[PDB]
Amino acid sequence: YEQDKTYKITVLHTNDHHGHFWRNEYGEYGLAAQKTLVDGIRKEVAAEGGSVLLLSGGDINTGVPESDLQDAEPDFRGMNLVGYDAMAIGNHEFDNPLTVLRQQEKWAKFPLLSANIYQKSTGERLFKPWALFKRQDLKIAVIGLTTDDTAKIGNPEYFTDIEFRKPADEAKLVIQELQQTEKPDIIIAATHMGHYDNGEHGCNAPGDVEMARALPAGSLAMIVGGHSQDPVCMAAENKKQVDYVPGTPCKPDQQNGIWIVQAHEWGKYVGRADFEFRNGEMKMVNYQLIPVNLKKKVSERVLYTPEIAENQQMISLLSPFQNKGKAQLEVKIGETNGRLEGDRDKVRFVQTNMGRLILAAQMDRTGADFAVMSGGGIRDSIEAGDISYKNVLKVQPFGNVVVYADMTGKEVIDYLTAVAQMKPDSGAYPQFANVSFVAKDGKLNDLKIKGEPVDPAKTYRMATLNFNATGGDGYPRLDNKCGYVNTGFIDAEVLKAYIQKSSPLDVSVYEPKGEVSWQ
Ligand code: NI
Repeated sequence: YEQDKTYKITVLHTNDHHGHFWRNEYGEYGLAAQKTLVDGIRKEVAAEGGSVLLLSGGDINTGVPESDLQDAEPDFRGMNLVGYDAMAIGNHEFDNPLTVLRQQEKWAKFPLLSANIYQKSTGERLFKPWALFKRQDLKIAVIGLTTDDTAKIGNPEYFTDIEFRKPADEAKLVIQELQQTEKPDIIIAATHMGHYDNGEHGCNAPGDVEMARALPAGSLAMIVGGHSQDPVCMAAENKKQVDYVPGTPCKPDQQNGIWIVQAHEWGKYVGRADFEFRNGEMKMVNYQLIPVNLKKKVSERVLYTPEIAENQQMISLLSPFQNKGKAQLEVKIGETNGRLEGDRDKVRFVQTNMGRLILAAQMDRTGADFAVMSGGGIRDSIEAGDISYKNVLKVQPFGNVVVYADMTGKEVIDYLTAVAQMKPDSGAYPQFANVSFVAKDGKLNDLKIKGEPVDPAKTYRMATLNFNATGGDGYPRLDNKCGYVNTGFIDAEVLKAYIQKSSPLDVSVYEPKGEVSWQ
């Protein structure tokens, strides 16, 4: 690269887009606003003779019905118009068969990268490990890495002849081969692994911090991350800000001479790392997270930072997808031969069939042995007859995320005991599935899971919602348990997909028969 010259690289990034091609109902984010933002940063940087690179940390799939229903086609096409250069493959890129992921690679005009995803039968990579970019006469390599938790999480589906090797180990190999064969001026890793304070990954697969620490110092300029779904803005050494506020300064993490960034989720921000490159080394000049029309409830909603207009061309591209998405919510996904009871004065007093249907859906998605939610979370009934996604969204309107915890029998006893204290005639009244007992005097008698007494030596998987897992309605906190996993699947999508594949539903199968009682 021509010697003793300082060059200017700006790296933009997003991650964990999760189907948010369209603005939300308050005019926040969406790719049309993202397009305007990125186009302006491009024009600015090009007027200063610098270079731009736009990377995604992945998880483009899964999270919004109008996207999910169309296999994220709008999202990938919109990304083409924004002009992404590359993305790392996320675990949610495996929510669909490989057919669909291969199809997303066709739609995408940028490479979907992952070095550590291998075909079992051949020992060969399924995807490109990296991509090379020429910015001016700089040679820049972007490697992709995917969390090796991908196939371990929930009830895994589409991993036929595939495996996920340790990304940290793959990174070593891949960096070494690149330096040897290409001598990139800059290597960046787009990853889908997660940021954990001080590398405290708990029972999750090690993520970016740990990888950064294990690599030779400064051997990557930066890691552009995702999966954990945080704004990586450090309040203190090895401690991210809690409740990071849009439009305030964001200090990215630096670990063993490698900058680690993450732009939260859903296109909420476009992150901007301005670097200067001289003599093979990279210096970070500035870092920020630019909100994409984020708003705070103050009752109305107000911008944090200047309004970014929606690119007209992105609106014309995406609208037909939006509109086709909405229409498809009206279509029959299934049928039931009986009324599923979701009325407030039932679901907050007794176990109902809708409770069991939802919880069945959540167990099925997670591989759980049992499940709980609060009655205040079932928000409508579905009448006998045909069922649409629009019906499911009335029943599950708050967009809670399905999660699970692996717990000892003893932790099961204590959790259920505590939950059993919640009283009828409140939203905190619990719906259970695969649980039986008679509560007497704050104590559970004959406690069983799936017909069997709870063995404190065994591990049980429980499904519920993030809302309850984080202490909603005074439920015991699970989000700090080693073994807690937020799956990222939305309650309503999980209920709809279960209804669709299970239909026609025979509701009798969801009828409680006195498994739980209080005296
Ligand atoms: Ni992920």
